[PDB]
Parts: sequence; structure tokens; C-alpha cells
Amino acid sequence: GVFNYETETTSVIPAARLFKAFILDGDNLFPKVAPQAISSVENIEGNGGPGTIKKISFPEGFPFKYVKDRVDEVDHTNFKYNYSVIEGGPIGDTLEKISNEIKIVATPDGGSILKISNKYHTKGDHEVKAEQVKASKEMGETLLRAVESYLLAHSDAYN
Ligand SMILES: c1coc(CNc2ncnc3nc[nH]c23)c1
Repeated sequence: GVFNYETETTSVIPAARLFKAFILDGDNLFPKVAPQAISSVENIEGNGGPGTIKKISFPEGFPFKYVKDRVDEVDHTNFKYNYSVIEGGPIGDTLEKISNEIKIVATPDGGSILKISNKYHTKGDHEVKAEQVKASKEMGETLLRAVESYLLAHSDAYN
């Protein structure tokens, strides 16, 4: 079955720039700005569009060793990015996939709002716990804040 979770968060960075950095250049930025959260990102197959597979490794001591994520869609006009967790970590006999959608929207103050949906696809019917969703949110927020801090400090990056 599918369990749907939605959240929203804000950024002080304008949408297009935040999209170029946090979404389009995450493979590079995440291990650089948040090494305590992401040890490395490996491109396994594909050139960045639908179907591209990445292996994201976590630091020692984390609950999981890695996940493989697959790019589902990338909308460079409307700042939408869809990707799925397809192997590793929580994926296995109870959880087939996590499908995610991120949309970044401009706000008139010059920042942005990120709208995030996480859909957990379980085998038949087993149950997703608030704890697993929380952990995802916390990771996403750590990464956002680390990227935001970098973009604040490096004005010539991603313009
Ligand atoms: C690429 C990898 O992770 C992201 C961020 N998605 C995201 N950001 C902030 N909180 C989240 N919660 C679930 N997904 C989230 C983009």
C-alpha cells in the first residue's frame, strides 16, 4: 500500500538559485557542505534525467549504510524534482520504494518555500512509523540548512 506524508519548509534563498544548488548540484554539494550527514554520492547510471541512479552513502554510525536513489522527473521551469529511494537502507522485504516530490516556490520577500511529499510503498500492507518519516525530514532539513549556509557565504556560487 502507500503511505503519504507532506511537509513544508522555508528558505532565505531565492527559488531558482536554491533549485540549481540543492537539487541540480546535490551530488557535489551534499558531501562538501554536510559531510557529517552524507559521506559520498556516486553516479551509477544515467546522465541526470529520468532513470538516473545515484548511490548515497552515509557516515559510519548512521542507521543505514546507503541508499540508491533514482531520478524520476526534473522540471527546470517550475522547480520540481521527483526521485525515488529504490534500494538500500529501509528498502527490502517490507518497503519496496519511497517516491518523493519536491517543489520550490518563490516568495515575494526573496526567499522560497519547499513543499515535500514522501510516499512509502509497502508490500501488501505493513506499517510505516512516524520515526522513519521524522528521520527523513531531519536529514532533508540538515541538508537544506547546510546548502543554504554555503549559498549565503559564497555569493558567486550558482548564479
Ligand atoms: C535531494 C535530496 O533530498 C532533498 C530534499 N528533500 C527534502 N528536503 C527537506 N526535507 C525533506 N523531507 C523529505 N524530503 C525532504 C533533495
